[PDB]
Amino acid sequence: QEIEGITNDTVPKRLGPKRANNIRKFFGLTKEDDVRDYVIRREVTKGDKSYTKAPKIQR
RNA sequence: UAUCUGGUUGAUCCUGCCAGUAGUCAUAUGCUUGUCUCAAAGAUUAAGCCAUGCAUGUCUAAGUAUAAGCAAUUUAUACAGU
Ligand SMILES: [Mg+2]
Ligand SMILES: [Mg+2]
Ligand SMILES: [Mg+2]
Ligand SMILES: [Mg+2]
Ligand SMILES: [Mg+2]
Ligand SMILES: [Mg+2]
Repeated sequence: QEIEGITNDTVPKRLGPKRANNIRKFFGLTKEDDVRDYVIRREVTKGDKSYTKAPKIQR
């Protein structure tokens, strides 16, 4: 028996990987593939203006 | 910038203290008090107690920002502005 929303509904991860190695771990890409391509960008709205926030991929 | 006088007796000269005397960046306290300038101030009694508040935090082009923070527009879909 699934309890209301604890097992039924899911809350996603707040953050994505910050380190390049960590990023690689998240997908499984190997050295050649590079970063940039698979970064979790957040898109925030003030009210009318919609803008973007992206992680600084250290290392 | 080294100063003495009153008090022992009927008077005397002393020895002596006592009293005055002058000061204190030494306290208190009493009246009093308009003015500038400079300003000590719970040491002394109990290093006794303590309500409340404050008395140490710090960021630069240059350690760490996906603030679901602000910004917002004529460097971005890697970051690059506070
Ligand atoms: Mg770096
Ligand atoms: Mg005699
Ligand atoms: Mg006489
Ligand atoms: Mg005297
Ligand atoms: Mg005047
Ligand atoms: Mg005391």
